[PDB]
Amino acid sequence: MLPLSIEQRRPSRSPEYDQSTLSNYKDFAVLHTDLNLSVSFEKSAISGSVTFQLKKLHNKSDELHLDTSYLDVQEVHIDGSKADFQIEQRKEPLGSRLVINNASCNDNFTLNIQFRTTDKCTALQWLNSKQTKGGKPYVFSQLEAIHARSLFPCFDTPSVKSTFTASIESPLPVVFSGIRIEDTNIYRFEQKVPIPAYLIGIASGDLSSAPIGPRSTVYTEPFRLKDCQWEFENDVEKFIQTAEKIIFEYEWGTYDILVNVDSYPYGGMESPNMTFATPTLLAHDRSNIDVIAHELAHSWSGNLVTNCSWNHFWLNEGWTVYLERRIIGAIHGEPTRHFSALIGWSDLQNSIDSMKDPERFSTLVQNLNDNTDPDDAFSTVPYEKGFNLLFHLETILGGKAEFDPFIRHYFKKFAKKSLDTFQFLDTLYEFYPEKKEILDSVDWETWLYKPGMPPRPHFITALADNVYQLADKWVEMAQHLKTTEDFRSEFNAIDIKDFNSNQLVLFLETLTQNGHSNKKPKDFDWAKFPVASRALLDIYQDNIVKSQNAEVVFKMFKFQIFAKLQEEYKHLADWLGTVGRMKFVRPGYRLLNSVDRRLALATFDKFKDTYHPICKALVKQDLKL
Ligand SMILES: CC(C)C[C@H](NC(=O)[C@@H](O)[C@H](N)Cc1ccccc1)C(=O)O
Ligand SMILES: [Cl-]
Ligand SMILES: [Cl-]
Ligand SMILES: [Cl-]
Ligand SMILES: [Cl-]
Ligand SMILES: [Zn+2]
Repeated sequence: MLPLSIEQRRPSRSPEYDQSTLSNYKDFAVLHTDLNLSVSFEKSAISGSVTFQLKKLHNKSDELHLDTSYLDVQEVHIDGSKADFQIEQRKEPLGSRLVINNASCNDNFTLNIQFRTTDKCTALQWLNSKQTKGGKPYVFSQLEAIHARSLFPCFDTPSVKSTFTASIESPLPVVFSGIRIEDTNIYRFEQKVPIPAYLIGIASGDLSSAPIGPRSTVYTEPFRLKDCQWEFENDVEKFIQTAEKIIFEYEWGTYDILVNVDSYPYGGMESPNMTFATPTLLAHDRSNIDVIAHELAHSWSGNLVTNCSWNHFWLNEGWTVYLERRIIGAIHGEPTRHFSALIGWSDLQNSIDSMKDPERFSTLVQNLNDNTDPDDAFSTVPYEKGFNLLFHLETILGGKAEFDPFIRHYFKKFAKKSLDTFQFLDTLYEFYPEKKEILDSVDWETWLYKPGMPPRPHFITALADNVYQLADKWVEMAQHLKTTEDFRSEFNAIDIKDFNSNQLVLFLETLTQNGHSNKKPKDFDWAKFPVASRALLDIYQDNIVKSQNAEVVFKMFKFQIFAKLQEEYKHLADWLGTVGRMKFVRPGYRLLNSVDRRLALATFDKFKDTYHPICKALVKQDLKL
C-alpha cells in the first residue's frame, strides 16, 4: 500500500539480492550448520571441518558456490563421498569463491568441508603469552560484516540463517555464541535460534567467569573478573527486563558478556549468547553501560530479525539505536533519551562532514555492488539517520504508546527471518490502515534515498544546557581572566559536581568546538590561553583529570592537545599504548600527530603490533603509510 517511487525502487522479489556474497544461496536452504574445530595457539590457526545439512531449492549447473577468504580448503565430502571442488582466484573485495560439484542423489544432503585458517585470516586476532595482562595466549573473532568467510567456508550473507552446533578443542577455555552443553579440553555448544554467519563468535584464553544476574554471567581474564562483575551486576537484569517490557520476552536463554582483551577494537559485538565487550567499558562507577543496552537491543534488531543485505544495514543499527534509547529512556526518563539523541545528532553531523563521497555514502539505504567493500558504507548514518527516521515515525504516529504495538508486530512477523527496507515499509502500512494519510505524508524519498542530514527534530535539551552554558562561560573568561587566581574566583570543582560522564564528555567536546554559541566567531585556539587551560585541568582535576572513564580521559587528552599543553603529550603517547578501541586509538593518533609527529610515529612503531589488525591498518594510513 506504499507510495510510487518506493514501489518503483523495489525489486520484483524480496528480500533483495545480497551483492556482497559469491555464494549461490538462493539455490539452497541451510537447515543446520555444525562446526568441528581445533584451536592451535602454536600455529595461530583454527582447523577442522564444517558440516551443513542442505536442501536444494527448485538448466541447473549443478554446483554449490560458497564464500571463502584466505582459507586453506583441504577436502570436501557430500553424503560421505569425496566431491570434486575448485577454488577460484581471489576477487576483491569479496574473496575466493569455492565451487563444489554436487552429484548428490537427493534434494536433502550433507556437505562436509575440511579446512584450516591461514596467516592472512581477517577474522581473528591472536595474542601470545607476553601480550596479555594475564600471562597466557588468547584469540578472538570479529566476523561482521563479511569476515565469517575468512573463518569457515559458508553462505556468508545475512540472508542465510541456520541453527548451529559446535565442538571446539583448545588447551584453554573457550566461549562461543551459543549455549554451552555442560561439563575437559573440548567445548560443545548449541545455538538453537537460527543465526547468520556474521554473528558467530569465538574466543579462547585464560577466562574465568562470575554471575552478574539470574540469567547472566560475565567472562574475562581473572585479574579483571571482580571489577567486571561489579560493573554489570547491578544493572544487566534491569536492562533485560526493560527491553522485554518494551518489546517481548527475550528468547535466547542466557545473556552473557565477554569482556575482551585490551586490543579489542569495537565497543561491543552482539554475538548471540555472548556479547563481546571492550574493557574500556569498566570505569569503576558504572558510567558506560549503555553500550550494553545497545548490544542487548540487538538480540531483537539484528539477531532475531536481520537485514537481508548490507544495503539495508539501517534496519539493524537504526532499530538498535532506537531501541537502546527507549531502554535508557524507560529507566532514566525522556531527558536522558533525548540527551543521547543530541550527542548522536552531532556524531551524525561529524560523520557526514568528514565524508569522502557524502552524495553516495550518506543515503540511508545503500547501493553496494559486488565491487564495493561493505565496510566502506559503515558510518554513523545507518545508526543515527536510521534512529531519526524511527523517532519521526514514533512522533507522527502518536507517540510511544501508539508505536509500541507496531514494534511488537514487526519483531514477531520477521522473527528468525531476514528482510529488506521494502518489506519493513509494507509491514508499517499493513499495520496502520487508519493512519494511511499520515504515512503518505512522510517524504520517503528524502529519508531513504537522499544524502545529507535529515530534518532536525526538537530534542529536549535540558541535560545539555548546563554543559553548553559552562563551555560558553569558559570560552569567554579565557579572554578576560589572566592569572590562575582570577580563574579560581570564577570557577570551581563545584560547577561540574553534577556532570555525569556523558556530560563531561560533551563539555570537553564543546570546549574544543570553542563553545556552543557564535559569540567569538573565529575558531581561536586554547593554545594562547595556557593559564586558562591549565586552570581548567586544575580546578576540575578530581572529576576530569583523575577520571577512570576512558571516554572522559580521552576528551581530557584531546582538550590538552587542542590547547597544545606540550608537557602532557607524553601521557597521551603512553595511554595510547594501553587501549585498542578504534574510537580512541584512531583519533588519538591523529591528535598526537598534529602536535608531535616525531612522537606519534615513534609511539605507533612501539605499539603497532599490539593493536587489532583492523585498527593497525587504519592507523597506519592515518599516519601517512
Ligand atoms: C554503536 C556503539 C554503541 C557500539 C558500536 N558497536 C556496534 O554497533 C556493534 O553492535 C556492531 N556489531 C559493531 C560493528 C558493526 C558493523 C561492522 C563491524 C562492527 C561500536 O563502536 O563498537
Ligand atoms: Cl498493495
Ligand atoms: Cl515514493
Ligand atoms: Cl571433508
Ligand atoms: Cl490504524
Ligand atoms: Zn550495533
